[PDB]
Amino acid sequence: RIPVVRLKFGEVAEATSVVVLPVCKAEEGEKKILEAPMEIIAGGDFKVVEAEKGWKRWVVLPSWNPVAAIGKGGVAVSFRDDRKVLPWDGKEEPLLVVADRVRNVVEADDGYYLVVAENGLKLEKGSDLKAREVKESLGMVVLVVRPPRE
Amino acid sequence: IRIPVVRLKFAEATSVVVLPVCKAEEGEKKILEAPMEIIAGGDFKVVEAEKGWKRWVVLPSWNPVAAIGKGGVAVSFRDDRKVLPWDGKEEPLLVVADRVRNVVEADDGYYLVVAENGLKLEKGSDLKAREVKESLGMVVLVVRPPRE
Repeated sequence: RIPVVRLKFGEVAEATSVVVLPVCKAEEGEKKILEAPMEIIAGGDFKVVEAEKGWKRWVVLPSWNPVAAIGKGGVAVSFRDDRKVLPWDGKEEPLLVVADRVRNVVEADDGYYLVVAENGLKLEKGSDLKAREVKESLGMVVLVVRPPRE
Repeated sequence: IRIPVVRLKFAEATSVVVLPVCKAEEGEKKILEAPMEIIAGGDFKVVEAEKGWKRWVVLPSWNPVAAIGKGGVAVSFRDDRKVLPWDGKEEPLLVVADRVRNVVEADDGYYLVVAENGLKLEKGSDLKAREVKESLGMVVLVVRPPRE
């Protein structure tokens, strides 16, 4: 299905290179997802990150292959629980979903997309969305991030 | 005569510190409006601020950087001559300031101060002689760029 990575306890501190992404909560809905800064350019000798819009919450992640590949339009969405979100098995834990809202249009049959559910926010397979005559989503899920544990 | 100066590289301690950023040329106006309560929480070290902010930097958890907590801010400089009281090397700088410790009280410490034209770092004792009671914040650490 989709690539999923568990962040190691203290992996961010030991990393050589890092990406920074705006954060959204599950409860706060679709509105804050769209309002989040789209153009996140990092430059200079200090790798200073400047966004177009002001933002409140942020996440620091190591430069994973598919994550750094996004550039413009990257975002991370928080979840309290992994059950009502993941299509397959969960483990009853908080979750971060990295999305590329630049390619929000459904085209990949095997890829997964962030969509507004009749209740909150869920993850859908492209083929299932195509069945419902749904073309535009909130963005394609690039990576699912799982928390450090013992 | 010298404040803690560190060259940036990518381990130092155990974690990481995120600081809101101000460009020096963009003025003191931005430095003061920058968010004060920059708290990282949850399983993922997700940073949440009081005010929304456009510029941010990631630094390793250096001893004097991690000690700040609230009021921490990083200040960009294109050059180091106009700012440092002693020797420069003609290069950009990040000046990490503790805006909580803004009151001039340490004689040997350096404080971030408004000049007529730009920003300066001034020695506490020199400020005290001028009867300058407040500054923009105490200079905690100076970050230099990575050496190629």
